[PDB]
Amino acid sequence: SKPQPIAAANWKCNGSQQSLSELIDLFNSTSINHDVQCVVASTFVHLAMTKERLSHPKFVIAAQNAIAKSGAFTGEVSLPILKDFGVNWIVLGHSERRAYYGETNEIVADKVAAAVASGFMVIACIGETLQERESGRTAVVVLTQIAAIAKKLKKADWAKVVIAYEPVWAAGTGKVATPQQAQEAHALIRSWVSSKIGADVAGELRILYGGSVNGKNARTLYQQRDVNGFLVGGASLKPEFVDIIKATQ
Amino acid sequence: SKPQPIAAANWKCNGSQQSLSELIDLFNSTSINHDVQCVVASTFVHLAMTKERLSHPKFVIAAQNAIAKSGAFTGEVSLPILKDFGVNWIVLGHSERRAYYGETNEIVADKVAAAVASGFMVIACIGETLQERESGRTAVVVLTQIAAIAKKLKKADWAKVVIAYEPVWAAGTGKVATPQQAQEAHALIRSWVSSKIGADVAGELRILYGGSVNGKNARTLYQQRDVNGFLVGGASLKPEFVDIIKATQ
Repeated sequence: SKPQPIAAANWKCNGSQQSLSELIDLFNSTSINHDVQCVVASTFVHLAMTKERLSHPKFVIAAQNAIAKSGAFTGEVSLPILKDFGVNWIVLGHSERRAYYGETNEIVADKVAAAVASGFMVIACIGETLQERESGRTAVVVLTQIAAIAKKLKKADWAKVVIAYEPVWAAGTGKVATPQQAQEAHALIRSWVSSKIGADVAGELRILYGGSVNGKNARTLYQQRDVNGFLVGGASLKPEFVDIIKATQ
Repeated sequence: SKPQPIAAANWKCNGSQQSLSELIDLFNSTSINHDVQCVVASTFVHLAMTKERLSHPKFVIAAQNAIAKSGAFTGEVSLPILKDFGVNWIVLGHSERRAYYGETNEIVADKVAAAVASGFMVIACIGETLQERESGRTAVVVLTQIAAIAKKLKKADWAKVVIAYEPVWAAGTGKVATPQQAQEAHALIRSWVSSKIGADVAGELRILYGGSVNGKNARTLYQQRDVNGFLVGGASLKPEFVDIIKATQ
């Protein structure tokens, strides 16, 4: 059987206290009858209200970024501060932070290693841009990204790691990933993990699809062998997210 | 007389729920007999707790950073999110963000302009490094930083602007800034604001000192004509911060 699935909401830099409370109320009233870990990654500001008001036992809260240590880093939030706040999940290496906020493969890898060392479950993001895919460089780009992460982990650390594959090449470019394309990318990742880390690790690793997913297409995506759930963007701010959760049966 | 002073606590990337709760209780218990605006700039994570627990009527709460607009910017917090969260003050362009997190003069200027346009009070940070000061380039660097900010503002906008001068050249470099050196920098800034914006704006602009401020040296720094308060770092995490507040007369 496939490993336990994950349905993660990446709210990105969005939400009002009122609009997000509506979503949390919906989640609290949702019947989830199978084993799936649901994750709500809100902005730092909204963690207080999500921690307080989420009552559904299958949900955990998550941060969308951090730096490794507390200190003289005005504007940033550290892993120790998040752990003290009760936050045990984190999304790291998102394509938007790789593109906009200076996160090289090695900076992402050090953040993931610090987060694992600090007791987080880590959703580590990798994926290639349209420039990189159109020039036939999916494999070099994606394997280089996960290899950089792997160099700062030991085998036992992968129990705390989740990989999200972002098809950045299909992000607002009008291009679209088929489920077969997503499976092929996930299969590439799992093959590397099996060979470099171990077949035992690869067998239980969650690889989440981080492309455009909605209530309509989620079930078809999840039926691919190497898809273990989702890191959802825009649909995670919509009632639609419930359908993405139930699609991981 | 000098304009209303500001005593701003930049907690930076620091704090536990317990440690900040105890610090807030001390601030709540503090009697402040003179007219001064106190500011607590916490991490994004701690804004809810600070909103709940900080009750001293001479204190307001500030963020330490933001981006201009909500949207697909994973890990970041936007001005509309902060305004929905009841946060109306913000520190922008801190030397640590100019150093580590890609904030050029122009990026700082655009963030300040968006914050003013969104109704924030803005503590906008400028200041030169050791290499810049020793190269004779204090004036060129600091006035170029504030010029980039100023070119996006109309005269009326300066009612919402506070300048913080950071002597980065004395921040863990083995150098110490004297009250006379602080005065010289503040006078330089005010003179430029007078010449380029207006004598009326310059007369009432708060220019805060953002170097090493503690309970000892605060009083001698505030005695200078053109020092209007402090953006306090390490000492703002300590009881010592109340003495810095009381040194603003």
